[PDB]
Amino acid sequence: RYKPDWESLREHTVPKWFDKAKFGIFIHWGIYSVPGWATPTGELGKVPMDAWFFQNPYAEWYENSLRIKESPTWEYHVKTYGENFEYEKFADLFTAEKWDPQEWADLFKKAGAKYVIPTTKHHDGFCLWGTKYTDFNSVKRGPKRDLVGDLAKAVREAGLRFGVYYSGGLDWRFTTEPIRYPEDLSYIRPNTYEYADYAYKQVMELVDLYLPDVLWNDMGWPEKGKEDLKYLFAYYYNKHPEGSVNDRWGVPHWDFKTAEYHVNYPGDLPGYKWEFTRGIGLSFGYNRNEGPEHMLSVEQLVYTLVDVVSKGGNLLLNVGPKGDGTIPDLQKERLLGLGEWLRKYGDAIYGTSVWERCCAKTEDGTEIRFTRKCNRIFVIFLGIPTGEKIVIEDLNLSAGTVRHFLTGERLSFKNVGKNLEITVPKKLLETDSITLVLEAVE
Amino acid sequence: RYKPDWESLREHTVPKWFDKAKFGIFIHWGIYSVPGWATPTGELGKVPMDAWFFQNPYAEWYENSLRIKESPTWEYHVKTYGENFEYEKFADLFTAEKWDPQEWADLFKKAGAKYVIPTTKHHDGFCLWGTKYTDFNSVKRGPKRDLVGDLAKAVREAGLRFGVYYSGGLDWRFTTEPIRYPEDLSYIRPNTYEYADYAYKQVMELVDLYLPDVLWNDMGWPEKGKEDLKYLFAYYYNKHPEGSVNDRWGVPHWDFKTAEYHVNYPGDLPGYKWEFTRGIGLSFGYNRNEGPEHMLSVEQLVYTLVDVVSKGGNLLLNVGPKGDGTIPDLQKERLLGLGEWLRKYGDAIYGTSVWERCCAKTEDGTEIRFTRKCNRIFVIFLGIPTGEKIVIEDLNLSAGTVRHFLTGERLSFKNVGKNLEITVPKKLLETDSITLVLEAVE
Amino acid sequence: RYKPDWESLREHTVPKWFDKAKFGIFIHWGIYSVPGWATPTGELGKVPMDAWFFQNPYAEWYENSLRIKESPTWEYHVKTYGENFEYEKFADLFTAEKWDPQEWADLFKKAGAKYVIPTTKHHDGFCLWGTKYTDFNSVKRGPKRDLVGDLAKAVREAGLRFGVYYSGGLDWRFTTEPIRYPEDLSYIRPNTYEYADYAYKQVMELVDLYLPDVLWNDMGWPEKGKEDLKYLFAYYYNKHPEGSVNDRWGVPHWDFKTAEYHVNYPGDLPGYKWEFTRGIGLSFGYNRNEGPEHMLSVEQLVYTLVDVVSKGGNLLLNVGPKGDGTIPDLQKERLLGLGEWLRKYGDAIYGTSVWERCCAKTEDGTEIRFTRKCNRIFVIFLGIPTGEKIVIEDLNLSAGTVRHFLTGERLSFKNVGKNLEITVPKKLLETDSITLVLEAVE
Amino acid sequence: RYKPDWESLREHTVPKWFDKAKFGIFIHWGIYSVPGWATPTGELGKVPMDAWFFQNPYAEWYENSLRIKESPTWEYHVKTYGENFEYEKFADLFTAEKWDPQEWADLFKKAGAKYVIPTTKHHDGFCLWGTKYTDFNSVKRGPKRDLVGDLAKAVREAGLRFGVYYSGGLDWRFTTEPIRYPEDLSYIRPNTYEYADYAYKQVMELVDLYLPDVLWNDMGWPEKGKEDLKYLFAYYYNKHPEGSVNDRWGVPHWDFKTAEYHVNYPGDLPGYKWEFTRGIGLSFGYNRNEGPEHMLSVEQLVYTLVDVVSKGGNLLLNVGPKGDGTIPDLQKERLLGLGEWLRKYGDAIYGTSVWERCCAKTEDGTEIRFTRKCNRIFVIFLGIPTGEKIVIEDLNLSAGTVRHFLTGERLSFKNVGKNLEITVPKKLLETDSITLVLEAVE
Ligand SMILES: CC(=O)NC[C@H]1N[C@@H](C)[C@@H](O)[C@@H](O)[C@@H]1O
Ligand SMILES: CC(=O)NC[C@H]1N[C@@H](C)[C@@H](O)[C@@H](O)[C@@H]1O
Ligand SMILES: CC(=O)NC[C@H]1N[C@@H](C)[C@@H](O)[C@@H](O)[C@@H]1O
Ligand SMILES: CC(=O)NC[C@H]1N[C@@H](C)[C@@H](O)[C@@H](O)[C@@H]1O
Repeated sequence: RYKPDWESLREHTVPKWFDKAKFGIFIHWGIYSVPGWATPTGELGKVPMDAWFFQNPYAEWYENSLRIKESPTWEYHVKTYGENFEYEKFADLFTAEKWDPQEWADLFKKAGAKYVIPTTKHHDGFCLWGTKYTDFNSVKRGPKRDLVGDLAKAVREAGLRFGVYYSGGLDWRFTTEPIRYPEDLSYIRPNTYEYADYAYKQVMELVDLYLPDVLWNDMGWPEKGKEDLKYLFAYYYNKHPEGSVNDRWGVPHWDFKTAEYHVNYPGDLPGYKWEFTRGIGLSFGYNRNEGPEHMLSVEQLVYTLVDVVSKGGNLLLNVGPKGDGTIPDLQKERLLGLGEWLRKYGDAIYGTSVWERCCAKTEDGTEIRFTRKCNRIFVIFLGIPTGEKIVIEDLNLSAGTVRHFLTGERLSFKNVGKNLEITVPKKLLETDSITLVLEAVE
Repeated sequence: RYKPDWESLREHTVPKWFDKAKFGIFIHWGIYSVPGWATPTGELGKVPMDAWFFQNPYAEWYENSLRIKESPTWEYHVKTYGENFEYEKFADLFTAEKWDPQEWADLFKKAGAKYVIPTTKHHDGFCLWGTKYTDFNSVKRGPKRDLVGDLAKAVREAGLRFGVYYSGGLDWRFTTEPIRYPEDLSYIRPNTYEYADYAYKQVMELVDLYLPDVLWNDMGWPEKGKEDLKYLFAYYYNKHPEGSVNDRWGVPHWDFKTAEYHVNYPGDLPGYKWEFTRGIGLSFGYNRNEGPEHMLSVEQLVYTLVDVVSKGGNLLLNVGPKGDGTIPDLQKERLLGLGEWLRKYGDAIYGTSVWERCCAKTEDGTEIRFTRKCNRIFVIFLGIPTGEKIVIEDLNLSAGTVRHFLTGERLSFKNVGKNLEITVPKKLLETDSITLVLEAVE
Repeated sequence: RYKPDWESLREHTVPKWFDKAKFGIFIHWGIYSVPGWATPTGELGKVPMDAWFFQNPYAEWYENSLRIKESPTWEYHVKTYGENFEYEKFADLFTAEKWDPQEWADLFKKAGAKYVIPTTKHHDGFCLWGTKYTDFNSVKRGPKRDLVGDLAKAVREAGLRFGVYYSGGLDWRFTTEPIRYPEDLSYIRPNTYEYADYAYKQVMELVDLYLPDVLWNDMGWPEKGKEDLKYLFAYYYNKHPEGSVNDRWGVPHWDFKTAEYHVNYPGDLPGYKWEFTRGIGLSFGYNRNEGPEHMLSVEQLVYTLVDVVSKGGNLLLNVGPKGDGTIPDLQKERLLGLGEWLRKYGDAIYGTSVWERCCAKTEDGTEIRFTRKCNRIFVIFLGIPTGEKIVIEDLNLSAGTVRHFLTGERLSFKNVGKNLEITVPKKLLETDSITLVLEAVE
Repeated sequence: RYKPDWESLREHTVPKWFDKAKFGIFIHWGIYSVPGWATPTGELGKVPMDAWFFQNPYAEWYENSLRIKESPTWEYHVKTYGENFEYEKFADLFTAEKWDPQEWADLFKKAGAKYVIPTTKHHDGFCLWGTKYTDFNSVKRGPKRDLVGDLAKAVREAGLRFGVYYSGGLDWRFTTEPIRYPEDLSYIRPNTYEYADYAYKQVMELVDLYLPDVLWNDMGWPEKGKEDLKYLFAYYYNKHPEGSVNDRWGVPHWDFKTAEYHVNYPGDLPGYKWEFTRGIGLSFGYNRNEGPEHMLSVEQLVYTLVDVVSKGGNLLLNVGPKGDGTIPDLQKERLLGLGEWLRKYGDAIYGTSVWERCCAKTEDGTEIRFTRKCNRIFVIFLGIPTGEKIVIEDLNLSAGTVRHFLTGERLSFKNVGKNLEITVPKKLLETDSITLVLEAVE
């Protein structure tokens, strides 16, 4: 038994399955999916924060944007729906008419994901399960259905892990003024004891109804309720020792840390487990305004995954479904490309560990990443080099044998001074898909 | 006026009437009284705590037991009521069809009790008064009646003090998981600010409606509400200076401490006022599974009372009535035996004080207890010795006169070394009921 | 054992010996006894606090008054000792050349006192024992003798209980500014962590070196050190269960409360143990400026002790010795006359308890006080009535036998309406000393 | 950098080197080594705590036992050294005249230890380095040498990791009363702000002077100083990321947990890093009263290390040197036999990981332990089976090749039901030392 106290909770570390899975699908789906609109400004971390909330690229932030009169969202909303059309009205238009949880789960498995995490309640406070603490939920309005539970049954039947996302730090059903600048976040929150109970009661409810594999909180936890987390974490781990929690609660305990777009992204091995998340585009919620120019290409997806895993992280790729429950083609296609790549190269990803260094580069500038499986070291090039002569800067090996990963063909190499030289027969080079991958054995 | 602060509340000590009363009746009555069932495993303090909650002898813990699938209670419940029969359904079958508060009060007075304390809300959260904070109460469900108030009017008319018991530390209407081990108690509680208000509002309600003589809390008080107790105690004492509170709140203040079965039972004079409680059997709530083999015999009751009073305590004997409001015969009979004994010997009990030592024994092993009334010392044998020659080990007296209590007959004695010898004419010995009692005067 | 927490410390209550002792001697002696000077302005509680610190009648406040320039003390010091004579210089004049502790203990025993409490350190911070935590003490300076130790031995030898007074709240060795108004006390204090450790250590030292029967703190305890008291009190009681503690610490626990001159004086029975304290004159420290007109007369002292005792308290009468270790004649005379009355009527004071009411008055206004001893009720007249017929207003008796206390002579009485009438033969009235004492027996 | 807050410090986890090291030497050496005496009553966890401090088998508790008069230690001290010989006087006898640190480091390296942790200050408060915060240290008294420093250099020279033990929780230089029951520990502690600064400063000093690989605190950290730990740990890790900290601080952070004799010993895999600690006999300090009957045999030591290691821990074996700086022969002999077994089987211990289960047993009860190295699984018998046919209960294998570890000889096996059967030729069995070791490869 874990006791409700931080020294005791410390005993729980990130479970094996989370560390070994290296890819998960995040799903931001909610009534905001109906208007599905946002100005695709840029990535978090590179857009100046004095403009960010005013031209918010995160479509799930639609209601906050709508509350800022004279903001692209406002003008858009009025022109499209009218002024006499409140944001909550979207809960009624959120009908998930074409939703099929099993087709969703099939897709995530084909994409190579090993876990899934849907938003059970986002900042707008709309709940996707039949909670007994609010009527603003999917059983009573719109879909007339328990979205979280139905998706959980499907995910689990497809053999994948199931976690839940909850916006504990923000709930627009409890505030009126929108966030215009980062500083507003320090005082524009529910703030009441009522809200702290509520968040607690709702996460306890999700633990009792679905016993999620991951508790993914966002935006910190209500100051008044932080001490509650000792009990909730103890309660959770005693029912599910293989469960886990992220680092956005703002308390002493967490099993893995998180980075979002440019924010808190590590340039090298961090020394603790973490997970990277971002959308396929610039939004988490569906944005009908995004074109492929705003999205990662399958190749960049592969590169992102590789960089992440070589640094000890997991990638939590987000998909943003439509109000009718379908996944936009641009996203579905990218997911499949990635799934294809993972089918060929997955053995140098899943179940791997970090090596001594995560990164390297060739004399010509192609970047490289490493992953380990005992005595096996995988060398992953972010691209496929043209010349059969490959020079890796600042690297030597006491291996003795280096194979071309996909064919298994023994290759010739030698440490030439501070570098390492390997010859890769263009026949092999041409067999690789987005990344040249070699396996070295020490 | 007492101010709402511990240094000030300290000014209030256990009132005279509580110290002088030495016997009270506890009443655990609730919807759990309907199924009235528990495996009579043994006494608290002697049953291993890794099995205790799984074969709980406390029938009022029926709902907790029911929540542990595959527990005797579960198997029993399913076989008798069925799976589709929730615990709350018992509030509707709790009809107190044959209840007569005055007959209850008559009985407690005949038994020699000077105060009474019914459970107003037990761990299952069902309330026995028409509280305005919950519908799960006896006015709205089952008895369709204010049980607490009606019993209070009857007790008070019979001339006895009236207190109330409240389960502040536990409320199963606010949790889902049952207690399986002692450690669970540290995190499986309401935990919310809502619950802390609720407990406060409900005890304030009982103070305003019935101004009880004793506030008997159980299982500690919600951490979030501890500071509230400064105000509630001040409020209470300023309306009733002769009121009192027990020690199960977990705050700096209390008027008297408590011991339950083997738990915290003193082996000698403690040095502060306390009260002992236990059932006539092994349960507090009615257990149709208990036979006389599980209950104290009138003689053991008398002994328990005597040991307790000689150590400065009060005995709070519990009776567990049936769903129809009647008191099982096995319990009624024991109560009357005790009442009979108190009629003869009461003057060496009520209004007494502890002496220099509480205990002694005869050369043959019969145990003895002392009580005082100024210059009068009562000597109470836990049994009636056969020989007319009685030898008390490790005791001397500078009295000069020793009388046989019931007849008042001057007896012959002398301090023989480290012992004391008294001759008790078998005519007298044979006049005593369960205890030989002598009175010495210094 | 007692634990270091308020809930557990609550268990300790005022010891029997303190309760039964009814009189103790307070001794304020220190380097302030050398100048031994103050403006005897009036009693505490009757002098407006806007003038108090400027015309302070407490001679032990000399250093504080000295720091307020243009203060009678200031003018007096400069003409007597000079501007360049620092207060601290008095430790070198404090020689106690004529001190004889056994003579003191003897006088206190003859005076009827059952315990003694000397100032071990007063507000000026000079310590009367060889503490290891400051050189400003009596073993290193002045007397070069452990006054506390020598006195503790002598009091004990005389068979008297010994306690210690400590100034936890003020220590002028840690401040520079004087106290000019009550408000100043809110911020002119040591304030440091260092001082809170210092006071804890010094009291621990007194407990270790002398295991006092009473820990009598004054002026509150440093806020930073308040939590330490749980630890200090548990330590103390664990070494000396029959030890006791007063109420001037500013924390939840205490064994008895205190009243000083008019400050906090009960008009009636309080409901808890307390003690009244005052000088024989208007100061605690020796004041050469006080004459008989500033002191209580033997008669007023007896009256005082009776009033207090009848209200459930102990009288802690103060003596203020000279710098040489002698006790001024005026003080001695009053102690001896009080001891003489206590030799006659001790039995109606020592070991008594409060009755139903503390007070009454005769038809022509002679005040009456009551005390108890089981069934014996003492009736103390604050003075001796001249007529033989005596009418006590608002008092009835259900005794049957009223005696004259000194002779035992049975007297004639009858309840006449809401009063009680009694005949006391002048030959008896003529035998009493300052109080007519009757003894009723119900 | 790590920040001074628990959320950030969580990032630091037990370093790789500690995890891989599997054995370390603890050294309890101090002025208590001079009397070097204790009643070897039994193992911690098996001696009732009502007698423990009165018959303490931990010789380094000598000062505490000495303060309990009429204690075997007390009687022994008075007949040997005399009533007037204060404990502190041992610092003058503590001369370490025959000490040779390189000889110690050498013995620890031969014994198979990969790290060393000496007592820098034990409960008696005497410091084995020239601290600037107390004169009661080894540079000023006794040896007049920096023992910690000299030992740190020697251990490092021998290629071993060096950590420090510090008694944060107890320091008998700040108390006067002994510990007689566990409960006493709740209040007999330094308690001051001064001591909390002292302990922080002393540990900061150890970090500054020696940058230890392990900070091993004992007995909790002063409550007043707990917040300081955030600052101290951030400081430490920022200077030495590969440094580590144990779990005896009473705060949220720690890198590895600890078990002592029976206290906190896991019956199975724990799920976190931990370390078992014990003396070779029943004491940590040298005890002249212990003979071979109180010590572990080489065989039991090997068994111990294997059990621990298979459960994921490190064994921290204690040595207790004499006052002269020599290590008793009995101790030395056991260290050398253990080093001899480690020279043979080191490869199945060092740098291993836990397997699926830690344990198993043969059909006739020989206990079995498992450890791992990638695909290689070590099978360690706690003893050498006499027959050649060996039956492991409840174990199946999916390897295909099991070898004899010392020879490499491939052996014959088959899964027979819920068991595994194997033939080990006696010529092989005859080559093993205390343990039969098999190596399976799946
Ligand atoms: C860095 C941060 O606090 N982000 C909050 C952000 N998290 C994303 C995964 C989305 O759910 C956004 O809606 C949310 O504001
Ligand atoms: C020792 C303790 O905390 N007991 C709680 C216990 N008190 C009894 C008098 C009954 O009311 C039980 O139902 C309750 O759990
Ligand atoms: C009411 C109060 O706080 N009095 C403090 C007062 N106590 C007396 C016994 C003397 O020691 C004075 O010097 C002290 O200031
Ligand atoms: C379980 C515990 O708190 N043990 C304290 C104990 N630790 C040992 C390694 C020795 O240093 C003992 O002296 C110390 O009291």
